[PDB]
Amino acid sequence: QDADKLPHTKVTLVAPPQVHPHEQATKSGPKVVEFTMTIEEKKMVIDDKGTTLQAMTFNGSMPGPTLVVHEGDYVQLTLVNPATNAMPHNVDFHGATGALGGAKLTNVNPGEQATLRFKADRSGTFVYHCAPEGMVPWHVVSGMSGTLMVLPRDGLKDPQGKPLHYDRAYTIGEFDLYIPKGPDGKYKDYATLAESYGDTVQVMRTLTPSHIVFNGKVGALTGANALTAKVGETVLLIHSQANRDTRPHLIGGFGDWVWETGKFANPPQRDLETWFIRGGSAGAALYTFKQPGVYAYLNHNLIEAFELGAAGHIKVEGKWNDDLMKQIKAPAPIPR
Amino acid sequence: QDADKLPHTKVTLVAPPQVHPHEQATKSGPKVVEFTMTIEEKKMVIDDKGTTLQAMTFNGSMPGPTLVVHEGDYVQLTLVNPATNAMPHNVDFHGATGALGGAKLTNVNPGEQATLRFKADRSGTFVYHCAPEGMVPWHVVSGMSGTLMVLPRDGLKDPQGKPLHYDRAYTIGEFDLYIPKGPDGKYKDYATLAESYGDTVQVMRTLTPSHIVFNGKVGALTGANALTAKVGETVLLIHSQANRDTRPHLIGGFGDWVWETGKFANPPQRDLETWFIRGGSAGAALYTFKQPGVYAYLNHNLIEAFELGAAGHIKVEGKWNDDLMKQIKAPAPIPR
Amino acid sequence: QDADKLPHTKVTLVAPPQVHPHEQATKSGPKVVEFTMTIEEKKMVIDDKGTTLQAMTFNGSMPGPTLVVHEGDYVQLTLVNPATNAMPHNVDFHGATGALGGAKLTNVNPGEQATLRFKADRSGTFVYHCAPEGMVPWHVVSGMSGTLMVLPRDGLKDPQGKPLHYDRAYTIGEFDLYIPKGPDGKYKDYATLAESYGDTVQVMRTLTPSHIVFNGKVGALTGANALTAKVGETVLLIHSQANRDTRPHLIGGFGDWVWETGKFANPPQRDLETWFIRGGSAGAALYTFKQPGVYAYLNHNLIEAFELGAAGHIKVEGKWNDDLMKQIKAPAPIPR
Ligand SMILES: [Cu+2]
Ligand SMILES: [Cu+2]
Ligand SMILES: [Cu+2]
Ligand SMILES: [Zn+2]
Ligand SMILES: [Zn+2]
Ligand SMILES: [Zn+2]
Ligand SMILES: [Zn+2]
Ligand SMILES: [Zn+2]
Ligand SMILES: [Zn+2]
Repeated sequence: QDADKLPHTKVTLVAPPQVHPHEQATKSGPKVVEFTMTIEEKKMVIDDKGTTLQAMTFNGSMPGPTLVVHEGDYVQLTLVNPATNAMPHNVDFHGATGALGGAKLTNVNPGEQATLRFKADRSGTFVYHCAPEGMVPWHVVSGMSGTLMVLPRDGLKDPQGKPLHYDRAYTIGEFDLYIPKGPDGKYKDYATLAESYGDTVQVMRTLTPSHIVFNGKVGALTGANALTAKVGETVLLIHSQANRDTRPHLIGGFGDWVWETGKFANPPQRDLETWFIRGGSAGAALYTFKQPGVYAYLNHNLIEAFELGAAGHIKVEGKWNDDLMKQIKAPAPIPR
Repeated sequence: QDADKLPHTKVTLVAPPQVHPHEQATKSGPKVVEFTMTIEEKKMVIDDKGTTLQAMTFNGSMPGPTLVVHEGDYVQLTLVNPATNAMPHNVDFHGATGALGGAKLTNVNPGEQATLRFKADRSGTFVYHCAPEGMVPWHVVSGMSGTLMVLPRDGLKDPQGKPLHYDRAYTIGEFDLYIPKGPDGKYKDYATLAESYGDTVQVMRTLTPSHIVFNGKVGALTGANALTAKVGETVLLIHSQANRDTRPHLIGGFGDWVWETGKFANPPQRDLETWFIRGGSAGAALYTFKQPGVYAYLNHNLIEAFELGAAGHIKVEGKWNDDLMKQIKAPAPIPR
Repeated sequence: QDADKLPHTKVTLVAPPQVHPHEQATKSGPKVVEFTMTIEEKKMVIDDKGTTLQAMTFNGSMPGPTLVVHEGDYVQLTLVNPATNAMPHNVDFHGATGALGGAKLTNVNPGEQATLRFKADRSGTFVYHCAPEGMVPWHVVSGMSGTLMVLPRDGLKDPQGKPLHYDRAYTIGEFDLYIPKGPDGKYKDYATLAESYGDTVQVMRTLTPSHIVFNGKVGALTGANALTAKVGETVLLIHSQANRDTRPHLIGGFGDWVWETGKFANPPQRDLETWFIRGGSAGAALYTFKQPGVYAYLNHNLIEAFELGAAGHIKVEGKWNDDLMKQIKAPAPIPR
């Protein structure tokens, strides 16, 4: 059970909100699963008013890509920090044991890379995030976090041990953003990442985000970019929040089976209307669509969702079921 | 199991904090349970300093009345929006499947009504709330939410399946209010509901409520309006919070059995000191009183409870039990 | 099962973060366990910038000491309020039944003491806190809270009933502080406790702490005062938050078994990355160290931890395990 001698497999990561191809239940034995991520600092437009964020990302996206392995596997990540970045970075896996989650072994300055291996000995969805000494919160709130999903080798199970399956998985990273405003009441636009620092820490200390977004920007998961599913399909919704609590809800849907603390050896709860993702964690919910149409998937602090940005859509195809819901009488004049 | 052919029964709703008469375990088979609610926009005094809220309610109260059905029943609601209101409304049931919880099928302008039917296929306490396109949070924080309680046909059960009963049920809706202040530091008083809109959204975006109240106003559940019980009686406390998290606590009491996520097919937790209601959900706790006196039932963010309003009282009659608690020595001079 | 006739034992309390010596599983039958606490109002330096807090404490510390008993025992506390204090105090045990948790029977003015006895009939970690009529939140946020740990007579158990043991226990009280600032942007320093009142309530109503600290001050559990353990040792981390939610996380570690709502008759959850302590409660986590080094134990709202103070360290001795984590390649130039 010595990793140096086990089979190694390289996985190509995909951008959120998709999740790379993977097995749920597997007959494979433990492997060393190798991944690579390249840090990209970049200015991003995060709303439809032209507001920018001096952002920091793993692999160019918020959140970074989800890495999927099985319980008993070893994660082996090569973390690259190009010379075109200005700051030092690292990675802290909440699914790993020791050395500040791997942060102490992955400190990389612009122009450097490092490779970390850790045993993924516990099943569940876990946050990973950057955590450079002296500026931990700034790197995390600027976009550096994603999820490691460690599946049970047997796939997911209900409280009685019955198999649970998903047909499609989506990953939603929710980001509380702290964009500074100048004395004119407009959001500041910085020329460099380092310029935004001091102002940003002052907004952070208020504990009041200027924006709260799914996947890098207001409305990121809407329009052409809406999530999709079909009636009859079971979706796994992974939701990570590395800094602040959130409370996911599917409008017109449910959390059929939910691991809100995100740890698959614990029995899931069923029939949830709204679940809770503790800041610093990732959780997962399964839902099997039974009705077609456009659903909203959102943080059910409704101010945070509708005013600040924490809401996406899921467009679902299929047949309407009047036994589950029916309009008996459409809107019409009150009988007088 | 076609609702069109099932027996229909009409239920008369009662104002919070009571809950309409209903059975727990029932021998009845599935029914279509019909309810009616009329929306009332009205200015309300919400504190004892004369502060007003341009409020929006279902049936004239905050929260709206609790509707009680059994798992497998169909809820059939007629939603009326009189011409004396100024805004359009709808209803989103978190206990319903599809069409944005029914909101898409219940859009009613002043002078209109509509009737929605949905299968209540999951047990638990669920929030219902208004959700008109473009102004979802304003309608919810202005007072439009209540609970749908779907009881298991067999009544409530503990983790081992033993029957649990309540003698009386109370419904507590907790509302985070965002009342604007003018430049003189006083809460603004508006002539119309529409006048309060813009100022209200600015306060909402700060995420800091001006007041947090149970059942429409500071001290609503105190004095003549305190909840009541007797030693030996088991109470079911339903607590809904449609927009913001809260953490209920009974001072001098416990959550004997609690479903904090509010979904009765999951095993309850026992002996809770304080439980947690996620914004966008309703939860339920059972407690059997063992001591008489005046208890406080509150949000245990104590600033939110004592400074902002989120606290009520329960006056309990009966005999004091010195085996559970006794004053050994009353306050007296320190022995010198 | 009449307490007046049972054996009485006096326990000497110890300062946080230690916990007085006690048994886990015990063959003892029910006892009356007697404790004494003396209230101390005192000005404390709470950060490294010279900021002071007009603090209020049980036994001179924040949090007050943890009291440990077994399920079925009676807690008998003598609460002393010296004449050198300026305010009246009391104590509300969340582990007690009736009389506002004992607050109604322990109102003591400066120069008085009182003795309360209550049956500790439920297992779990429970908050105790001061709660004087009319100024409940001020006394709690100024430092008056600690934990009562009621262990099952059989010791802690996992979800299947297997015994769980800890080798060492630590108690962490997390305090959201509301220090006023004057017009010059500097934290105010008061000559007396009563002087700080009005300004403090205004900061409290904003719901934004100026500081959030573990055990009375930024960095209290760091340096010479860091918690300690060894590889192979199982630690019990008790975390109390009497006013505000928090989300504990061990960097590079886990919550192997966690009772986040803190009530030991409920099955714990395993493998948690981050858990949640509801304001007004205490929870407990067990972790068996598997790697040596310096860990951080923190509130995983990272702004609250790193900017506001809610973070401590645990220094762990022992052997590094390259099978759990290994640096495959140290930071070095990117291959060109
Ligand atoms: Cu970074
Ligand atoms: Cu409305
Ligand atoms: Cu006090
Ligand atoms: Zn399927
Ligand atoms: Zn972390
Ligand atoms: Zn009864
Ligand atoms: Zn909703
Ligand atoms: Zn041990
Ligand atoms: Zn309390």
